[PDB]
Formats: sequence, C-alpha cells, structure tokens
Amino acid sequence: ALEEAPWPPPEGAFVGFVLSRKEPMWADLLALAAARGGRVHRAPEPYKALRDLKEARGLLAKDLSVLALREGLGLPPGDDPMLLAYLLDPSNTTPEGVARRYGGEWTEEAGERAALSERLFANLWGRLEGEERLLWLYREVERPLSAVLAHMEATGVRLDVAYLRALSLEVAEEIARLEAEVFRLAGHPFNLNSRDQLERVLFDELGLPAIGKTEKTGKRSTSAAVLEALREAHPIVEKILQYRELTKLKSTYIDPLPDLIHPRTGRLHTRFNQTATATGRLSSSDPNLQNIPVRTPLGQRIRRAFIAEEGWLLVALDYSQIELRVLAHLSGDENLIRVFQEGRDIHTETASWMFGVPREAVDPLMRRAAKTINFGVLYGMSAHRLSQELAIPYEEAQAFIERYFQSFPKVRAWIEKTLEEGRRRGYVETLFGRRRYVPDLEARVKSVREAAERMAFNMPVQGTAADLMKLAMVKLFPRLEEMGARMLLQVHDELVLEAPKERAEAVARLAKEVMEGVYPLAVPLEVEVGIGEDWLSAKE
DNA sequence: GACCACGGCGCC
DNA sequence: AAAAGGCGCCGTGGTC
Ligand SMILES: O=C(CCCCCCCCCO)NCCC/C=C/c1cn([C@H]2C[C@H](O)[C@@H](COP(=O)(O)OP(=O)(O)OP(=O)(O)O)O2)c(=O)[nH]c1=O
Ligand SMILES: [Mg+2]
Ligand SMILES: [Mg+2]
Repeated sequence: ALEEAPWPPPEGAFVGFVLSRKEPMWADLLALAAARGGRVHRAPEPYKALRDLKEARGLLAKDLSVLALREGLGLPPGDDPMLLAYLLDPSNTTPEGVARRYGGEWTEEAGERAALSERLFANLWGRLEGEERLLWLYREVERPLSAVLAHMEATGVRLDVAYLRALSLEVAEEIARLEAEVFRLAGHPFNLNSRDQLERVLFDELGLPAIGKTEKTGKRSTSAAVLEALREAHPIVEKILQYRELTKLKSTYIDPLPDLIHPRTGRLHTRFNQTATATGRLSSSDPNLQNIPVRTPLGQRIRRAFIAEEGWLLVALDYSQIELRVLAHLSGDENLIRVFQEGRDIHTETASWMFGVPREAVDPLMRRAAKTINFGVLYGMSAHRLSQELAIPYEEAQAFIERYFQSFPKVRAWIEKTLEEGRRRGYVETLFGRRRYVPDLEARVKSVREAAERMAFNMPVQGTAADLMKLAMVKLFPRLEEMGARMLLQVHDELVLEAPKERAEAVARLAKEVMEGVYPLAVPLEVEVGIGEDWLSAKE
C-alpha cells in the first residue's frame, strides 16, 4: 500500500527487519526497512543502513537494538507494539498472534514488517488511551526496561570454558558407573534415557508398585517424586535418581554452554524475553540463564563457571522472602506485616520446624527445602503431597497447613476477594494494574476450575514482585553506567552485576539501596547482597 | 535436518 | 504423582 521512497527514512519512522535466526546476537541482518507518513523506505544494504537510525521503533525493537549494540552502534529501542499488546493481555506473546489480532500479518519481509509495526502501534495505542495504569507501566517500566535488557543481552557473561570441559570428562565416567549398575540390577541393558523403557523395567519386569500416572497419556510415572517413594523397594531406584541428576546437568549445562561462546565478544549471551509469561515475569532463553544449577554439589560446581572479567567482580543481589512481603502488602494481614517489621524469617522458621532444629543450626540447604514448602502451601499444595515430601503422617501435614494460614487470617480473605473479583471482571491484576485474564474460573470441571483459581490468585503476587524488580532495574541501570559497572543477569528476584574491583563495594551498596527503596510497601524490602569472582561465591 | 507432544526436571 | 504457581531445555518417540 505504502508509496515506495528512498532510504533513509525520516525521524521517528517505524522499523522492520528480518533476521537469519531468532537470536539477535547470532543473527545475520538480512533486510531493513522503515515506514512513516504513508511511505516505505527499504534499505539497499541493511548493515550500512543501521547507522542512519537514531532509535529502534517497532515490533521486536529490543532485538534489533541488541544486534546494533553487537555492531558497535548505540541504537536504543523505543516504542514496540508487542509491549502494548502484552500489557493489554499477557497472552499476547508472539508477533504472529499480535498482528493477526490487532490488524495485519507477520510476514518475512522487512518493508511489510515496518508498515505492520506502524499500523499495529496506532491501533494498540488506541486501545490503551483511557487505561492510565497500563500506560504508566508502559512508559515507566516496560519501554525503558527494553533498553536495559538490550544492553544486558549484548554484554553477555564470562564463562570458564576449560573448567566445564574438564568437568564433562569426570561426569561422563561417573555416569557410566551408575548406568552399568542399573543394567546389572535390571539384568540387561536398555535406553535408560527413555522413560518408556524404564517404565517397563521397573513396573512390569521388576514388578515395582506403580504410584502415579502421567498427565496427558496416563502412563505409569517414573518421576523423581515417584522414584523417591521407591528408594527402598529396590536398589536400582537410587542408582536411577543419581543417573538422572548427572545426565540432566551434563546434557543441559556442562556440554551445551561451552559451545555458545560468541566469537567476537568471548562471552555467553542469553535473551531476556519481555512478552513471554502470564504474570509479568521475564524469561530467559537461547540459552536459559535463569535456571543455572545451584542446589546440588555438582550444580554448584557448574554455577562456579560463571565468572567475572579479570579486574572485575560479580555482585549478586536477591530480594528476601519477596513474594511473602508482597502478600503482606496486597492482603494487609496485620500479623504478617509484623513478621517483617520484626525482622523474622519464615523460611528459617519453617526449616526449624521441618527438621526439628533451632533456627541457628538451619543450614542453607535446609532453608531451600522450607521455601518449596512455604510457597507450596501458600499457593495451594495438598496435605497428601506435603505429607509425602516431608515424610510425615498425613495428619501432620494437615496440621502444618492448618497453622500456616491461621497465623495470617487476611490472606484467605484476600484470596477469596481476588477470585471473586476475577470471576466477575474476567481478570486479576497486580499492585500496579498489570492484568491476567483467567476465564477458566467459571469452568464446570472442578479440576480445571480449581487449577484456574490457583493460577488466578498467584498472579497478583508473583506479578507484583515482577513489577518491583523491573522498576528497580530501570532505576538502577543509569546509576551503574555512571560508575562503569554492568547489569548482566536477572533471575526473577535477583540481579547479577559486574563491577570493577575498585568500585564493586560502592556498586553493591548502591544497588542494595535502589532495590530496597524501589517502591515502598507496608513492610520493609530487604536485599541480600554478595560479591565474588564467581556467581556461587557472590551469594551469602 | 526439523516439527511436535510428552515426560521430566533445572531454576525462581 | 500429588488441589502449589511461573518459566525453558533435554531426550525420546514419532513423524515429516
Ligand atoms: O532446592 C530445593 C530443595 C532442597 C532440598 C530439599 C529436599 C529434601 C528431601 C529429603 C531428603 O532427605 N528447593 C528449591 C528452593 C528454591 C525455591 C524457590 C521458589 C520461589 N518461588 C517464588 C516465591 C519467591 O518469593 C520468589 C523468589 O525466590 P527465592 O529468592 O528463591 O525465594 P525468597 O525471595 O522467598 O527467599 P530468599 O530470597 O531466600 O529470602 O519466587 C516459588 O513460588 N516457589 C519456589 O519453590
Ligand atoms: Mg529471594
Ligand atoms: Mg532469588
């Protein structure tokens, strides 16, 4: 439709661009175009043409900014219709779906993508006028956050390649030891990686008691929780659990990550997806760096490979009990507020009860266990499941869940309020007004409806915590630039920064204060901060 | 070579 | 597996 005009485009034009592959740090910029005032400008040479733009405005603006940054160009992202659509409805996660929904078609041609970006932005902006709170989130959080994320993606993180390659060789030998024992115990070999073949071995051949079924196909489950119940019915069970631990870590981290070092940066680059979750959280992919191991000894060894540039240090900051503090604010429970105004720690107190140990002797691994419990219970875990994990009678898990909510009355009151509100309006919302539509609150199948309810009332809590962290990132990023430091990773309620050694301590204190005072609530926000040469050492 | 569905599991 | 929620990636099985 647009009249074809010559490159370059006027100021403020919307851009379209086509990449050889989805990851901006690895992509070849195949084509570039821009659209404005009923015209389309198609770049004759896309790389040269990047220099003429002052701002990336259009669909997937951040990705093109990351590519520009990779090429030494400071091209910040600006308006992006995906961010408008994601705020209207977080099920809007792909350019495919957004275009089809708001007036166009995501093609594989840059000129058409540019014209699409223009008309989608006009329509979606029209949808938001009136929606003042979503507008506030777009202007003060999401749009400036996209610029922050582009810098994080282009910066990357340093990885100790030789260390991981050495680790691979050791873990391989240990894996072979375990699988050979498994085959001996089974009486023959098979593909231990195939849960279907393992199902037959355990349940048909060895005649072990089947405990659970899989969700979609109703096969007898071999999940870790099921194997946990059988750890004593037969020795092969334990060997399998250790086998899965090692092969999971080897196949997902040890072996893949070394091959992803970028040739020009010498670092590892993730993508921080900004329109990917139903609650407002970010995600991470290609590779995912929000699920790097930390729990087990081997996992810790892997986390140590994430290191600071020489002359620099990592600074890791992690909000304390974040979603519990958010819950205190959203619900207004007087007793839970006092917990945090008194400085108490629920994860430690639960850990104390769980293991029958005073608070002082609760180790870090014990506190991690208590977090699964505390958040399992809060978001609707059953006594059956809780009794099964804690290895205690059903009646004990029954009671724990009982005491839990009795201690904090207004929580269930807030849950029921949120649900009724969601049933009527069709969506639930965070503190800042980020919405999630949950129509299955009115499903007539009980299991479906109650799952919807657990989704529904989780989202204001998880989501508010996400809004806080996003806002803190937007406030902190310019302060770090000032001190010559870098923002590297976000892990939902944690930030990993890189700072020159001489300024690492000043960076830690500043980032701590920015995170704690981002947006005061009815309770204090506390942040744990550590500094070290590797990701593991940088957490306390 | 690539798609999906699935089970499974790493992290928050 | 289970009346916890939210992600992305692995190998398998089965295609295409
Ligand atoms: O690693 C483990 C298991 C430990 C081993 C226990 C098994 C023993 C078996 C018996 C053998 O004899 N568990 C994982 C612990 C980490 C889980 C985190 C988590 C977080 N969130 C949400 C809620 C939380 O507020 C936020 C941030 O996560 P976080 O930072 O880890 O937790 P939080 O901020 O609340 O606590 P701290 O930061 O530690 O103060 O993310 C959840 O909704 N569910 C979870 O399971
Ligand atoms: Mg935390
Ligand atoms: Mg954390």
